[PDB]
Amino acid sequence: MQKVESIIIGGGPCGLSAAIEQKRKGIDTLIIEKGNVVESIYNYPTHQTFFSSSDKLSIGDVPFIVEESKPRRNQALVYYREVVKHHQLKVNAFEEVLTVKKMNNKFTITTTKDVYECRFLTIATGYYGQHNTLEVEGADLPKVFHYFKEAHPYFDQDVVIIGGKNSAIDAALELEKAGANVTVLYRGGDYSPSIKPWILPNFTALVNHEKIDMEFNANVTQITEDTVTYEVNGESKTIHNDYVFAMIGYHPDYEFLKSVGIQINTNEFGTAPMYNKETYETNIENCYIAGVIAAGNDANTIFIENGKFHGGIIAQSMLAKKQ
Amino acid sequence: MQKVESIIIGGGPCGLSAAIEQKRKGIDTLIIEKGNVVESIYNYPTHQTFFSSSDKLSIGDVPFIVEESKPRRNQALVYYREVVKHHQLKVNAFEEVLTVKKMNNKFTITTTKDVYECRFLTIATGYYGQHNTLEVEGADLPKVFHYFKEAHPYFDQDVVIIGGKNSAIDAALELEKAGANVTVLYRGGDYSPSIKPWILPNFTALVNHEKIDMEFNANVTQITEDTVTYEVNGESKTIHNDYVFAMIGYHPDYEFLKSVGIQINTNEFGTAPMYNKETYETNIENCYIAGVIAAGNDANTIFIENGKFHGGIIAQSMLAKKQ
Amino acid sequence: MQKVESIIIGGGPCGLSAAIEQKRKGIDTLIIEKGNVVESIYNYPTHQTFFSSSDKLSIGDVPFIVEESKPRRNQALVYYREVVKHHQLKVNAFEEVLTVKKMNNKFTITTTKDVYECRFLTIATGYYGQHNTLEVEGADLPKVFHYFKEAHPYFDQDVVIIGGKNSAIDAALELEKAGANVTVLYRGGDYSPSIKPWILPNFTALVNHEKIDMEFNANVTQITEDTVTYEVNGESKTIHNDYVFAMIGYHPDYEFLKSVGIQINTNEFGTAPMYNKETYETNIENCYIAGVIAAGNDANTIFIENGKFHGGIIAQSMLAKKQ
Amino acid sequence: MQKVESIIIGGGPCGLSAAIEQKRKGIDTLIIEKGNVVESIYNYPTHQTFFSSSDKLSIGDVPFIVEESKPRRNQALVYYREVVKHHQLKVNAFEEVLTVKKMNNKFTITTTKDVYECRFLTIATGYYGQHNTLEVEGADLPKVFHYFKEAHPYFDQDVVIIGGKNSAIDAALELEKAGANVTVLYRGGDYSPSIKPWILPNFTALVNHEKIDMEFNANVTQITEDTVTYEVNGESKTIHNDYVFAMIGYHPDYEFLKSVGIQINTNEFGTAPMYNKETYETNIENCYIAGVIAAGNDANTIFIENGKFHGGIIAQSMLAKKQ
Ligand SMILES: Cc1cc2nc3c(=O)[nH]c(=O)nc-3n(C[C@H](O)[C@H](O)[C@H](O)COP(=O)(O)OP(=O)(O)OC[C@H]3O[C@@H](n4cnc5c(N)ncnc54)[C@H](O)[C@@H]3O)c2cc1C
Ligand SMILES: Cc1cc2nc3c(=O)[nH]c(=O)nc-3n(C[C@H](O)[C@H](O)[C@H](O)COP(=O)(O)OP(=O)(O)OC[C@H]3O[C@@H](n4cnc5c(N)ncnc54)[C@H](O)[C@@H]3O)c2cc1C
Ligand SMILES: Cc1cc2nc3c(=O)[nH]c(=O)nc-3n(C[C@H](O)[C@H](O)[C@H](O)COP(=O)(O)OP(=O)(O)OC[C@H]3O[C@@H](n4cnc5c(N)ncnc54)[C@H](O)[C@@H]3O)c2cc1C
Ligand SMILES: Cc1cc2nc3c(=O)[nH]c(=O)nc-3n(C[C@H](O)[C@H](O)[C@H](O)COP(=O)(O)OP(=O)(O)OC[C@H]3O[C@@H](n4cnc5c(N)ncnc54)[C@H](O)[C@@H]3O)c2cc1C
Ligand SMILES: NC(=O)c1ccc[n+]([C@@H]2O[C@H](COP(=O)([O-])OP(=O)(O)OC[C@H]3O[C@@H](n4cnc5c(N)ncnc54)[C@H](OP(=O)(O)O)[C@@H]3O)[C@@H](O)[C@H]2O)c1
Ligand SMILES: NC(=O)c1ccc[n+]([C@@H]2O[C@H](COP(=O)([O-])OP(=O)(O)OC[C@H]3O[C@@H](n4cnc5c(N)ncnc54)[C@H](OP(=O)(O)O)[C@@H]3O)[C@@H](O)[C@H]2O)c1
Repeated sequence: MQKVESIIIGGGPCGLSAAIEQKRKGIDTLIIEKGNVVESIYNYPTHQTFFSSSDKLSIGDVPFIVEESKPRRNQALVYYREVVKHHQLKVNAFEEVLTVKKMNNKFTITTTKDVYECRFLTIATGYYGQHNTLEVEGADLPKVFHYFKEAHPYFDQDVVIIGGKNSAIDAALELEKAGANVTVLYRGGDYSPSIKPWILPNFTALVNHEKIDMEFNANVTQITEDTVTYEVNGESKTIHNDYVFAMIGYHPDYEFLKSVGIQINTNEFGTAPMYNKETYETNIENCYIAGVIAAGNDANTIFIENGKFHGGIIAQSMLAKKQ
Repeated sequence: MQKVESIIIGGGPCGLSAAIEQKRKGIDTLIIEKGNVVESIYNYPTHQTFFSSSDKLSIGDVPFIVEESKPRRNQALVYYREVVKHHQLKVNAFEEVLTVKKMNNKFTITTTKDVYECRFLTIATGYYGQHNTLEVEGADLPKVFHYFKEAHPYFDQDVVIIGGKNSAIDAALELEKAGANVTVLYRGGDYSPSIKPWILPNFTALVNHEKIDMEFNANVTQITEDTVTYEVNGESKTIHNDYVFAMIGYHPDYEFLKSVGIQINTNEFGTAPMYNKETYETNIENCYIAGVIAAGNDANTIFIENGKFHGGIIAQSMLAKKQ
Repeated sequence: MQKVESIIIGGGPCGLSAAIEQKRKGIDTLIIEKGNVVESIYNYPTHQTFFSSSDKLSIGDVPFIVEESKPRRNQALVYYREVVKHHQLKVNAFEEVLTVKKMNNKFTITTTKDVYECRFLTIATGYYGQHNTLEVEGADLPKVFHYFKEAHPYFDQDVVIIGGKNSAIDAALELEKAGANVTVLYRGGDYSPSIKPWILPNFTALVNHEKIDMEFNANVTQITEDTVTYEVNGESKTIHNDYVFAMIGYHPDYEFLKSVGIQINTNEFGTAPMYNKETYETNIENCYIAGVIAAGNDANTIFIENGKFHGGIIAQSMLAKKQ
Repeated sequence: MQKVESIIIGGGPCGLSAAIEQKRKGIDTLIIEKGNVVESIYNYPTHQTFFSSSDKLSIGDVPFIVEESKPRRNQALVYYREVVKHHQLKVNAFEEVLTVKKMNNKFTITTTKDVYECRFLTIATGYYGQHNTLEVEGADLPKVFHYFKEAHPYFDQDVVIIGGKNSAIDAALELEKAGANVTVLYRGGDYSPSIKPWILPNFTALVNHEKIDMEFNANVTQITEDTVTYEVNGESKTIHNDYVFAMIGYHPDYEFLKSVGIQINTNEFGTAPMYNKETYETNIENCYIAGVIAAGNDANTIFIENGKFHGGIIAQSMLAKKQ
């Protein structure tokens, strides 16, 4: 098979950051990535603009420099590739990790392509592969999406967005610009505080001009092939509808985490894996986590700017157990 | 059922132009589009730049104005949508025509959503949905694509491009920029003349700096999941290969075209459908074609710049038959 | 000399707008523009982003279409030229009007290039060309600018911005992004309400992170070659300083407006010329005004969006007067 | 009155490269830049696109990374500012060096702000600040420019471009897209080979579609207030003309080079300073040159790509001379 000192699952920004810092401390690493590096950013909507300036998205002392104040999706793609190039990272792409088992102070990794054995393990699988379940009648119709890519094809289509965070407001602005008839249905009373303060004004101006319908305290009750039905303050309303974007968030793959022996916890920030806040070691010895996997659900506690510092934390602890 | 004077199958640029021009002659028309309007352009590679200046893509008295010299893919999308808004065109999107039958002096159109009855029929389906077949061992593996979209995921992958015209050279530049190891295998003796003269220098410079492998007189003989084997002057070579981009062109849906009763016609121009060069009417009375479909095989006869003129021709002939 | 029915001083969007609508009524016009068309937009800062969507900046039967939400400076430049091209407008560029006198029912216009005589006259000279006078010691130093263009050359220079409106806040973000040490000195107590609600948060963040110095209740008292001295509620502070941006607003050339015989007003809200409100005719018979020059009495501002509608009103009144 | 070990005159890319390389070897450096860093690039036409990929513009191990194939002008500005920050280079901006004289183990440098005294001097003044003399009647009219910035204000004006290299060809394209009536007058027989091969096809298409006038073997004889008169193989022609773009090249400031005591000496290829090819030291001990100024006699061209390597070679010779 293959024997590597350390393996990292996930080549997102926090996984990449983990490999660099371990390499800086002389630990030979291998990143195993289900897609290619930073698939998450690759799957952003085409025109997405980050909300961090780009120095705050940079990892391992390769500067992320762009003329705009905030960088776009494709600039991050070009940046993180250069990071891999510059740090000479060993990346196994298009190889999904399917099973991890610990065996006599060693890990046994089974992927869709090979079998590996390693001493240190780092799970940076993030949360984007598992979208929250909608739970209304019709939530499985193919007209329902949990991801937004481009708005052009929904030109002159009656579209509904369920949810109220940055994904919801981003998609509605883009869909309105492309000629969809957009209805946002949000179950809260007022705009979520996590919508970034320099975006909400562009969205709110359009709802005031009767160009987008914004409904608060709205819960969707039924989705058919050509209608959506929602209730507001008890009152049920039914509107014609061609497509539904369920922008209701994501969550980590807990099945995968449990099957390696990692515990769920429920504490200050919700259901999170068990880990040593000071070193990021989990209950399974020599198994670390990095990235938004450490936060759990609340997609506003850990992003790239804080998550990229895990790797350095992991490196100190991994180097320490080298007596 | 549904009764319309005129139906146009295809909401690409040529379909749209045909609708405008018929409407200008007092003909009530309906576009039935399997996707949404200008799906073709919607399915271009993401960062694609047109080779036409943008005055030459403009249709139906809506000026296409951009600050760049040649427009990018997303600008055309914004533009063609506005064309539909301005000209109040009826487009039934996400509705594939499945069957056309002639009965008395009326056509009966069966789609995935309804049945229509019309006097005049205009097939503007273009050729991008039907790719030329590779015809080598391994062409059905999932590592073989006939459409290029974005290059990032092929970062650090060993990629082979089959073909020689603008699709191959566009995709090679984009894949090289994204850090792939690109090998172009072209069955010709020299660069195809139809590659645009302001792109080619960017390709050859990278070729001359040994950044892309370019092979002439090369025919691919086998594709396995991790190799490609091709012949050059009889000599066989086998190189490791992760993905294959078969940029060998596209062709009209001749099955659908025959199933309505239209004759295929062996010309010394490239075997195309039967049509009156002066009116674009087929062998079936009141059934016209417009767009690149009238070119047949070669794709250097009809593009948007001239193909957008069929509409004006067809409208005259339909008006001659009156109503 | 030269004899034209109607003359328009000013080829900004509102001057151009007046010409199109008068021409639509079969009235011959000539635009005399001190620069070339839309010089004002041309003298915007290089990277300036309009605050309107681009349909609200469109004039005269030419759609303003862009893929972004709000268009950039050069997109409007490209656009307003096509408006002139499409409407075949006579424009005499690089010709400043210096002198207007009434004799009979006829005007005699004296420019730096010719002498003109016309029946209808429209003064659409806007306000961007005459900056408010600073009125501090040192305001004549060459280090004092009343216009912002690009920020690069102020890299690692100590810069002061006088003012607190959109010009001041835009210029500060640009200068900070380019590495200047920026101090904004504003004579008010809080952020001006006219700062766009989607821009302010980016500025506010930089102030809170000590990347820009923001001083309220700040009045500048002296500018020397290498210091700036200001008072904050009376206490004097003096800082090292390399350049000064007095973004303290603009005003129409009222000198020119009186020198033809038009009364100003100065009343409560502001200070504007006399005009009929229903025709936009001034106290001088057959003398109209258009554009932001008409702002001042009314408790509203005039941007391109509402100001461009003057032209239509003007055309009717000129159409009533026949001739 | 101020004392530094080494001084570099010129803060363009090759000067900056010199400072980094000297700093890597422990030499105290100071850049004196008449403008701010990379003023030459700052004075490019607003929309200039480099012809180098951006890897080749990188200096001192700060990677220049951009999503597009060739970088634009403002990206080069953003990058070179980040190099100065990243290495912490001392740059005294807006301080023109007027005089250098040799005295003892020291140079005495006179600028418009101070006097310096140093051991090592590196003159990296480039050529973009000194335009070749036009030397025809009218070359001093204000309608004659030796620098191109933006094309919009020349909308619908009669423009003449003198020259035949990329500056002329770039300017013609930018001036044609903005609606000028462009006549390029070149004293040569055919297109200059130095025009980049992916740009020439865009100009040629415009010449062939009679939208730009291109005249070969044309020499300009007179510039009047509103005409230009040129001879083509002796035949005289006179055309109406509003502005003149003398894109006839540039040259290093050779007086300044002589006034320090460095010998210039012309050949084939041109005139260059006298210097050792292995150390880049001039005839004056401890006075080096860097950048395109070293071009002239070598029959080789010096761009940012090759010119940026002087600094390292110069650092060796300076370090060899020890302390
Ligand atoms: C539209 C949008 C905009 C955003 N903007 C910002 C922003 O401006 N700033 C910011 O800080 N954050 C932003 N984020 C959040 C950002 O995406 C995350 O914070 C970041 O990706 C978390 O890092 P990670 O490496 O943990 O996640 P990921 O990038 O998701 O890393 C997980 C990676 O591991 C791979 N993987 C998963 N399971 C397996 C498996 N079993 N085997 C192998 N590989 C596997 C995945 O394919 C993926 O590439 C944004 C998110 C979205 C959706
Ligand atoms: C990468 C790339 C770059 C190009 N650049 C240029 C360029 O710069 N200039 C230029 O002139 N051309 C360019 N082209 C070619 C351009 O796409 C064609 O000229 C043009 O798209 C043909 O227009 P059309 O409407 O005739 O066919 P299409 O554009 O393909 O439109 C046909 C439409 O019919 C729909 N359809 C098909 N079958 C059915 C059915 N049964 N029922 C309903 N709808 C159906 C399809 O979904 C499609 O939307 C480019 C092509 C590619 C691939
Ligand atoms: C940085 C900035 C951003 C802005 N953004 C927006 C925005 O997003 N949306 C918006 O609606 N507005 C915006 N504005 C305001 C906009 O510039 C004005 O509303 C607009 O210019 C009004 O046009 P106008 O035709 O009245 O006059 P102007 O545009 O000022 O044009 C007057 C013209 O007449 C010429 N002229 C003046 N005097 C004479 C004379 N004596 N003889 C001959 N010619 C003369 C001038 O040179 C000029 O070309 C912005 C302004 C600035 C400074
Ligand atoms: C339109 C255009 C496009 C170009 N595109 C490219 C391209 O794609 N790739 C490429 O490699 N090159 C390109 N060039 C050329 C490129 O600008 C030069 O290679 C580059 O400027 C060389 O830099 P340098 O280090 O010699 O110093 P320069 O860039 O020439 O400048 C030296 C500096 O010295 C300063 N200085 C001058 N006199 C004094 C003084 N007395 N005291 C103090 N400071 C002084 C100047 O202000 C200037 O900042 C282009 C040039 C132009 C005009
Ligand atoms: N720089 C950065 O850190 C950065 C940048 C960009 C984006 N982001 C993150 O990306 C997020 C985008 O939103 P998201 O896609 O992740 O959504 P999310 O955070 O999961 O929340 C989606 C919204 O939908 C509602 N919702 C959830 N489940 C629902 C159900 N079953 N039925 C009906 N409504 C439901 C929620 O209401 P409640 O409000 O009641 O929970 C919530 O407001 C932002 O919120 C931000 O956290 C971060
Ligand atoms: N510049 C651009 O942005 C751009 C990009 C892509 C496409 N386009 C336009 O879009 C259209 C289609 O693009 P395209 O370039 O993919 O199609 P194409 O122009 O037909 O290109 C096909 C290429 O593959 C080779 N080939 C054809 N059939 C083959 C087979 N059966 N087996 C192996 N090799 C084969 C051809 O060789 P021969 O040369 O010997 O025929 C040719 O080089 C054209 O109008 C094109 O101009 C423009």
